[PDB]
Order: sequence, then structure tokens, then C-alpha cells
Amino acid sequence: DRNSVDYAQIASGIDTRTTVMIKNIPNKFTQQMLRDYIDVTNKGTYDFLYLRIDFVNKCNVGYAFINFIEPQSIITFGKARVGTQWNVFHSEKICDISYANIQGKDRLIEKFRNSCVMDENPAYRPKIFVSHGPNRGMEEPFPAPNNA
RNA sequence: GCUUUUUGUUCG
Repeated sequence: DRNSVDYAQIASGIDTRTTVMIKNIPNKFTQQMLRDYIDVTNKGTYDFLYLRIDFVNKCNVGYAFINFIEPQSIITFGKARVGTQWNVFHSEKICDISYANIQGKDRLIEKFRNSCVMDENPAYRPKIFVSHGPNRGMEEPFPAPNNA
């Protein structure tokens, strides 16, 4: 209901949400393969990316999270991938998306900066990329923790 | 044939 993606509301500017859940991902798909998968259609249009990893079984958990700098980049990705199979690892999964429950790079940094997922391998951690300017799209170090 | 489905306080 609430996390349903409607491309007509993105295009009309009613729904200004930028964080999206990338659901139904092959479990042996990696952070590199996902960045590459997105970069086909949406190179430099996103400023956050997090593919959740099972640290014990050493493979993704079936979903990822991406934040688009502009909501209209959700139509570009959505129209290209939603409803399509991945063609890797004999997986019959089909790509799908929905809005994320945590919206925005600032809110996502708040959440992840003091997390124990930041203490793991960098390929297992959430990543961020410059949102605006001539450095737009370049990977940035994640803001350090601020616990007590 | 390849898997966790709204983000690890639970390490599966």
C-alpha cells in the first residue's frame, strides 16, 4: 500500500521518495555485480547502496537498498529491471522494487554509522557516493560513528 | 539447479 511504487506519481512529482528496496536478488550476487547491474541503466544517479549479507552463510539475503539523488531515476531503473530475471546462477527470481521504510541518505547514514555491519569486510558494508557537483557519483568514506 | 525479503541487540 504505502511502499508501492507508482511511476505516474514519481513523474507527476507527487511522490518525492528516493530510497527504494531492490527485492528478489540471487543470493550469490555480490556488491560489485549489483553496482555493475545498476550502472547499465543508472550510472551516477544514486548516492547510497546497501546489499545485506549473511555473514555466516557468506552470501546476500535476497534484497538491497538504493537511494536515488532524483526520484525520476526510479522510473529509469524500474522500467529496465522490474519484472526481468537476473540470468545468473540458474536463478528463476524476477527483479522487483518497493519504497524503503528508511528514506534519505542522511537518515540512512544515521542508521548505519553506529552499526556493527560497518565493522565487517567493506564489500559487506553499506556504501555512499557524492550526491552533487563535479564529484557526483564518486564513492566517499562513510561518516565515522558518534556513539556514547 | 542457486537459496534468507524492509535493513544484525539474536552470527543461524
